[PDB]
Amino acid sequence: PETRPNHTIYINNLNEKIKKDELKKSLHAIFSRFGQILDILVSRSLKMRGQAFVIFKEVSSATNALRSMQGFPFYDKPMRIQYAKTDSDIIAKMK
RNA sequence: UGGCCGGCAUGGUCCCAGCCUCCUCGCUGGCGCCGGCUGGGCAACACCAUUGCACUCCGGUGGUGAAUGGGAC
Repeated sequence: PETRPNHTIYINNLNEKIKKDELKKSLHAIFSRFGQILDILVSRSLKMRGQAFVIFKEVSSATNALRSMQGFPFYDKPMRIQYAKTDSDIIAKMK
């Protein structure tokens, strides 16, 4: 069951051998052109590794970034993108 | 040596270079042989497992079971 459009895009299948700080940076490097990015959450834990939440200011940006970067080779692996199941707190604190 | 002990072997103190290492990366650390016990930590590094939807940091195991020569007194 697919997901509905969201301010945040959920990315996975990311190279797990990359340190958190570097990954967030590199991610911003290739995603900031789709629109303002409020934040990028990355965790290296057993349950959260290989994934990331890029939180865009405007849903259109998440949408664009989703369609444009699906399958993009990143750190030797094809990035897999989706909309986040629910809203990130940073977003709730507003809309 | 991370912390502790035994056996053996071994002239000494320096100086240059090279190499070594999870546990004060370096010139007022170390770089003979052998055996036993044992602490911490995944921070880095490695290996294993993981395709996982968060907004609470948080899987496991491994390494020292290491590294040579030369020069002056």
